Amino acid sequence: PLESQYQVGPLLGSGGFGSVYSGIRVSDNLPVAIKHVEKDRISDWGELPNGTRVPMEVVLLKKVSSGFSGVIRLLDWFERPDSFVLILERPEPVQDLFDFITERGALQEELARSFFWQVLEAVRHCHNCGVLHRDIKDENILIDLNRGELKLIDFGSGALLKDTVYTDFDGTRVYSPPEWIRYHRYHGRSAAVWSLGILLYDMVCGDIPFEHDEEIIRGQVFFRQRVSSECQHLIRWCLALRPSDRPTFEEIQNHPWMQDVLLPQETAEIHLH
Ligand SMILES: Cc1n[nH]c2ccc(-c3cncc(OC[C@@H](N)Cc4c[nH]c5ccccc45)c3)cc12
Repeated sequence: PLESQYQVGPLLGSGGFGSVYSGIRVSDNLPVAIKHVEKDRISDWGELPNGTRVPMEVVLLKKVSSGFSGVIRLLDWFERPDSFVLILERPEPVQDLFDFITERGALQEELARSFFWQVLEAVRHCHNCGVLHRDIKDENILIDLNRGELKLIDFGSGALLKDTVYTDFDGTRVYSPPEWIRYHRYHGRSAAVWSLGILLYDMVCGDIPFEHDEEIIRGQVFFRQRVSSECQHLIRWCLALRPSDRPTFEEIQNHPWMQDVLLPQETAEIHLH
């Protein structure tokens, strides 16, 4: 009985991911998000440890959902005749990174450093749990405005982490690496790093660097806003045309621009409150 266990609120959004409603856990008034996904619209199917056919996101969220708060938590899930229903964490107040950047324009590098660091930690946590997100972008990052903490959402395009090639991609085109565009194949970590490069650019420039496939393939980064030489270098490094020329997570976090990051709470008090 999910209809009586959660008090359904307003529809927050809908699209290829399905339909996401605002919710309240009747048990303790905990703010939740209720996600509906039709079985026909499900591309990747997964298997629970107890052996049960289920949406891949459920499998992935289970592997990542622990104490760490850089990833959104799967609280529960139900199966309906023609759909699955996911119950998720909901911060409040909240705003995603896309709306935040849209509203504020390009971010100050101190703020972008904090946000980007937190994303890196979240992505690093996912890969540790054997999970690849495959659609890292502002729109899939929630900001806990009160705590200054960022959270990864939407693992519906994700996959089990592996060391061999991926030949399928269902993330956003303009966030996809040139090797996907050219060869329809990529590797997990190097492709994630590319999208992280796209993400960082968007934070400090207020917009995406590449619009068309030809721009992605060319890999020429033009900066439309004032950005420090350190940050430009890190961005151009993440956006190296050859995957093996891109930095590891460790190299990104050891980068000179990545130093002296603010704490999430400091971030909130300075940039959010
Ligand atoms: C608002 C919220 N709180 N917790 C969660 C968890 C998961 C989602 C979520 C799940 N699946 C897909 C999602 O899509 C995010 C974007 N790709 C699309 C989007 C843009 N604006 C909204 C508003 C509400 C839902 C989705 C989107 C998010 C949202 C929330």
